[PDB]
Amino acid sequence: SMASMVRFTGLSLKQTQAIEVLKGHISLPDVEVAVTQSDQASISIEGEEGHYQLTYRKPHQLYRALSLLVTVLAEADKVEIEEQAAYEDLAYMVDCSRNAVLNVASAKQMIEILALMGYSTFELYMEDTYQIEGQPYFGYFRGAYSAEELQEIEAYAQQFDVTFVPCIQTLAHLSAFVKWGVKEVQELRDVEDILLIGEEKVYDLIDGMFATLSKLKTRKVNIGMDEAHLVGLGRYLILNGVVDRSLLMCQHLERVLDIADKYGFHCQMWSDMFFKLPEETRVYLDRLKDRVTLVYWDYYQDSEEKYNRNFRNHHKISHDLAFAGGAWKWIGFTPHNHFSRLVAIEANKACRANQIKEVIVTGWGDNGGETAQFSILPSLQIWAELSYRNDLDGLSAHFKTNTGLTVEDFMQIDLANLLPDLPGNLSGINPNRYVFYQDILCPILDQHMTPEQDKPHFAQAAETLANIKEKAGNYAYLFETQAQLNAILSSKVDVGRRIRQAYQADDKESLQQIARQELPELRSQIEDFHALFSHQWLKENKVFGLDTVDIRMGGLLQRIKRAESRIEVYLAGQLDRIDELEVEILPFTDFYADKDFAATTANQWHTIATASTIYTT
Amino acid sequence: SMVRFTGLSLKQTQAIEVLKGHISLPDVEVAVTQSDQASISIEGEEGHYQLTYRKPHQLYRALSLLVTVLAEADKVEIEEQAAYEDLAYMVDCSRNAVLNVASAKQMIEILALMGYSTFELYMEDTYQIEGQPYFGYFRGAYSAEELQEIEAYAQQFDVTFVPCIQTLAHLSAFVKWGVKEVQELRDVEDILLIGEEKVYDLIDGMFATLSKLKTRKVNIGMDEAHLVGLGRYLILNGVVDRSLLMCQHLERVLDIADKYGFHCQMWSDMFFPEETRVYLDRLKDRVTLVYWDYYQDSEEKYNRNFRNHHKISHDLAFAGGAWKWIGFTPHNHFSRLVAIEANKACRANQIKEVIVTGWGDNGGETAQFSILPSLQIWAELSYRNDLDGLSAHFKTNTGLTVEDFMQIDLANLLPDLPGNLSGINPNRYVFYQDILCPILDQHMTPEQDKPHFAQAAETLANIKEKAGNYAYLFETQAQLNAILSSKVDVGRRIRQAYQADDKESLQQIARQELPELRSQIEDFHALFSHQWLKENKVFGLDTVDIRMGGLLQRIKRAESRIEVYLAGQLDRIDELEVEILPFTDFYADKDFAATTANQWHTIATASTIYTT
Ligand SMILES: CC(=O)N[C@H]1/C(=N/OC(=O)Nc2ccccc2)O[C@H](CO)[C@@H](O)[C@@H]1O
Ligand SMILES: CC(=O)N[C@H]1/C(=N/OC(=O)Nc2ccccc2)O[C@H](CO)[C@@H](O)[C@@H]1O
Ligand SMILES: [Mg+2]
Ligand SMILES: [Mg+2]
Repeated sequence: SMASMVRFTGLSLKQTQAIEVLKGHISLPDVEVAVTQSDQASISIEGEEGHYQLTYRKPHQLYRALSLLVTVLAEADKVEIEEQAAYEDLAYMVDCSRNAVLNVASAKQMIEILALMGYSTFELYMEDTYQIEGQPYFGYFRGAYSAEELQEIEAYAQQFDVTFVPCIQTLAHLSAFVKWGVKEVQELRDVEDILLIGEEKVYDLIDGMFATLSKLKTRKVNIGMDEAHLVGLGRYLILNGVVDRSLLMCQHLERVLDIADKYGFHCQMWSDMFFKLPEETRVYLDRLKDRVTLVYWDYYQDSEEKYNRNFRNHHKISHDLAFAGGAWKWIGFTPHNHFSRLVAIEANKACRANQIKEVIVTGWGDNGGETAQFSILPSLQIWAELSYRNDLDGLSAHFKTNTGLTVEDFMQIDLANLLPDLPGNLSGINPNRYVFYQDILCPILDQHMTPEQDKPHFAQAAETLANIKEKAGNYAYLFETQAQLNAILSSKVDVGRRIRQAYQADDKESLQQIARQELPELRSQIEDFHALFSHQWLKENKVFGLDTVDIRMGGLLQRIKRAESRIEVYLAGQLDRIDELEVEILPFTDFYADKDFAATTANQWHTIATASTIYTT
Repeated sequence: SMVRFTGLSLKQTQAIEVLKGHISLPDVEVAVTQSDQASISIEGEEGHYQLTYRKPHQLYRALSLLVTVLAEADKVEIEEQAAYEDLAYMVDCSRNAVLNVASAKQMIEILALMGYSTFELYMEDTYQIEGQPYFGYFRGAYSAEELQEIEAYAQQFDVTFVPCIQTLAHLSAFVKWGVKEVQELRDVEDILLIGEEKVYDLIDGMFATLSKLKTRKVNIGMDEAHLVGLGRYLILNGVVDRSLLMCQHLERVLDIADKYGFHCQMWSDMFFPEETRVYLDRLKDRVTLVYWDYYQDSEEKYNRNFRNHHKISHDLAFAGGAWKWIGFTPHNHFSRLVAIEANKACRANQIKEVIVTGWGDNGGETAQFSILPSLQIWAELSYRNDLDGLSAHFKTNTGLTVEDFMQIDLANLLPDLPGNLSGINPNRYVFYQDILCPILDQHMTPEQDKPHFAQAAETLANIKEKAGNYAYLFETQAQLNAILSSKVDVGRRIRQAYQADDKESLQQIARQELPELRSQIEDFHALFSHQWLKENKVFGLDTVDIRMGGLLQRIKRAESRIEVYLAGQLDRIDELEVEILPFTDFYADKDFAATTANQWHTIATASTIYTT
């Protein structure tokens, strides 16, 4: 609240205003800074004794430069900074399709942080969550962005010289749209989440998609096309018979590119359909690859060489390549910044070795968008540092300048996933989620729990996170949510197992303590978690989509009530056996069976919560 | 009773003692014998009667008839000639609701009284297979000992047992389990991988379990599975002819069945190039085909399909429907309408076996005993070719008139529906619809609907009081109709008060109406749970707890959003600014607003909930 007495020369009014916004995040000292554009480096800062010369190559690089300047002057008077960014473009892609649609205010906040970190580009992943005129079911009750909302977000990014790229889908992954049982929708379908290739009303829809996006200033779009096994194999196969499936994809892509051409767009797409690179089809693939940027996506590999093989294979067919890495926030309620760091380190090496020009960091939200949108800030800074510096020596300090938290403290956000016997190089291991949604009477994940280890882990995490929350400022909400989650998981990780132990030993006093004390308290804790979670959601996202979490959490609460009622019936002598408890628990999955830890990966709510049917007919 | 019989076996005498729990045999003397002269005949006067049956089970329908007639007359002249060699009821035990052993016995007793020869259970993954621990896991799958006990109890009444299973698709609850010993068995979706020996090893285990029974008749399934050959099959083997593929699979399954001595029935779909016609003609002669149809409102429409089937084969059975798969509330009325026309067509085509199906689509939420009227209707149509005796025999067997029992249907019986369109199910979608985002609101007609539901709740509460051991069925429905009377338009009422800035009315909804709604749904959940645990194993009720908990939490959200708005902490309730579109156009050109919506997950939310 003490106003900065910083003094700049060389700025545009655009830049002075941007800086005034960013004073809300960083603290500029009373120094004098001469600013100019120069080709010499991405960023350069020289000087001493309160007088500095700052240059940037691209305008948006001014903002990372200010973060670097703030940071270095806390340690020293004299500055000698020169960064050469490895990537011409560095982007962050938020998932707005998995129920969580980032609200406009939060998009602006994200854009400010991206600018401070060094990102050139902001992207939103929208399957059905943007409005198309004359398609009233596309996005219905999903909080689809209006054209105007998209223009406002894009315009706000432009205030920081950050570009906007919408990421859409032009063939498959349109499940929330295609479910609507009206002729105007069903006539567009092939099978599952896949649109019907060759159908003119499908190309009319796709023309409408580009109509909406042409209202923006950007002329860069990611059109999707990521793997779909059943393309050609549904209503298409009925209407048309067996076709060469790569030829079918080429036909469809050509139509999409012609539409995009009409509205002035250049298209990026996932590289999947070109992995095959029948001669005529080879030639057709080869011709279409020259009109797109291919995106090689990979969130998983633990060594540079594994990426290098794929880069080398991709470069045998196209130089117009981007790499998509991952900020892991798609595995329930809790991110995995730690894993993301591990793979970014190796991915960056390979990107550099292959002279890759563009990196997109993806922020997927699989299966309900339950992880906080701002949970992955450390992963974002990690990629910015690797691009601009090729090392992580400045990560913590820069991150603290930008956020108020050390990177180490922020990364404790991951804790509900960080069970102690896991090796750090395995992905998707997500007890945050499956421990939370598992049933009480029928704990189908119970073989994956290790209470001697897990209970104190979750209990200590709750305390750690509570301490970090006190010093997190405007990010405290993230840690408050996580602290309550960990508190819950500490008892819930084995309540199902302890019920079964008591029941088998005929320990009726313990059964009674569980049904009358522990379980009602667990409910009360989950209710408090629902409230913290809801606060988090509504801060970050539109209201739409929160409904699914209400349904899931309501159902869990009702199942805890059933455990209580079933145990009471039995304690009353009204039942000879509690049948649920006579079923022996098998492994939920063998995916990590080979390994010397019990945890696993389980990331579909509907199979975590019940072995019964719930969506099938 | 003190009724006195001559000519009975000890097996018969024991059976009749059990059935005295359901019917009141008056003090009269009855000579019994088997005779080929009629399915049932009963003659006599003034306290002495002669009863004959053709097939041993028909003794028990005969006794129901005798009880009924003697109530309005001394002298009896009955002769029935049943149209069907076999008349079966197939209970769905795969949709989460597994009929418990005690209820299977009660059902068997009723079916015996009605005149059914056969009892069937539809079991996708809900029987135990040695060495296949995930098949049925946490589903309440029947042990071989349970299935033996059920079959053995039916045999006491000379009722036969026919397992209905799946040997290719519709195994979704099994194939979900992410372990190698299950995923190696899959093609795609709910479909097993044809050609894979480990799949034939499973199928053998299926028949190994079922061979523990006395019966050697089985329905092996094979009802349409659109994507067979198109998943891992296509990836492993490329494009193959898909009908020839079905042939290779069907032969393996029949050879397996032969190993164990079974004669197979199957749904007829796969029968609607020369190497393929040859293959089909040879398999078709090995199996009985079942033409299933639950929908047509005229004899002609059935006859057209019977003529089509008769082009392929004459070893044909018909499967009709007792409508209990459309949520919480059955549709005995529609079932009656279609059974009249289907029975005309069956007779007109010399069809010998009729199977009445009791499916429980999308969670098994309709009571197992909700469709007794549909069952009696088909029995009456086989044995008499009319419904003159329906009500009085139904009252003898259950203690209720058929008209009183058929009030169970009321939450579906909106007044402007024609009688002849199926699947119209407001009982379910009015219940599970959201409050803030009422996506089915265009289908609601509150001027008509509110008083319909409100009146139904009163009618059902009166029937409950005279329903004896079936009272639970009517109590459940009374509570449901009570809820629906207010919930049918609560979402629309919120939107009207919001548009009008009627804050008094929003505050009343939030603080009195919605919490009372929650209370009533809690009460319905308790009645439902009593009903469920009476009829079914406990497994599968969890899905209902999840669905109902979720609805209650969403009602709490309606309350909290309105309270935040009322406190000035919000400028707009965004949910309420969305305009409601029709949910589906399936019935749009018609003269009613109701529709069909029978998937919980799309009733309750427009958001994603099972997809990644
Ligand atoms: C391009 C992309 O990432 N597509 C999907 C996507 N696809 O990922 C995989 O299919 N990963 C994978 C598949 C097989 C084996 C190992 C990893 O991953 C994201 C995170 O789960 C999903 O949100 C995206 O929808
Ligand atoms: C043999 C059978 O009845 N198969 C399914 C079944 N199939 O029915 C239809 O597919 N009906 C239908 C399909 C297309 C058009 C009109 C009716 O109906 C039952 C009740 O809904 C389901 O429970 C069964 O799993
Ligand atoms: Mg209970
Ligand atoms: Mg006969």
